[PDB]
Amino acid sequence: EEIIWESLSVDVGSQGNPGIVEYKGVDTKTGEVLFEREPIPIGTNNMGEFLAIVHGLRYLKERNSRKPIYSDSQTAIKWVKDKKAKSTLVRNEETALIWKLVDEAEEWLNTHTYETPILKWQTDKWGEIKADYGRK
RNA sequence: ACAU
DNA sequence: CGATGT
Ligand SMILES: [K+]
Ligand SMILES: [K+]
Ligand SMILES: [K+]
Ligand SMILES: [Mg+2]
Ligand SMILES: [Mg+2]
Repeated sequence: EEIIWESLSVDVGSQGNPGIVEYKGVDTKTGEVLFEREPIPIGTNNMGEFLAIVHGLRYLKERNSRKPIYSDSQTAIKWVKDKKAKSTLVRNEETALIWKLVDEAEEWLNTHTYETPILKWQTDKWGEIKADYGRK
């Protein structure tokens, strides 16, 4: 199994979990940063990994790109497949923003179509995903 | 266990 | 060491 280098790699970064969440997408081949989300003051790792995939899908669809997306998140890959983000994060005023974005990502999934393959980045074999934040 |  | 998830 080899890396499909013609792909978009996404990843979350956090300060705390739950904590400040951000995410970015990069060209798997070159590392060029293609998008970066403004930090969200409270979310979970898995909410951010989910938002990152969905943003990638929208980014690639807007550009008429058939590239696959790599994610290292088993959880978020499944949530996108299911079109349902099964987060445990409490809903209150401080988590309102992340839940709004998660709700809206689900809604996008339920109103749009895509053929984009969503692939597991095999960290054990390949090292850190190219979108990783270098914080671990 | 596995993946973050 | 702790947290998020299947
Ligand atoms: K990191
Ligand atoms: K990882
Ligand atoms: K666990
Ligand atoms: Mg990740
Ligand atoms: Mg990472």
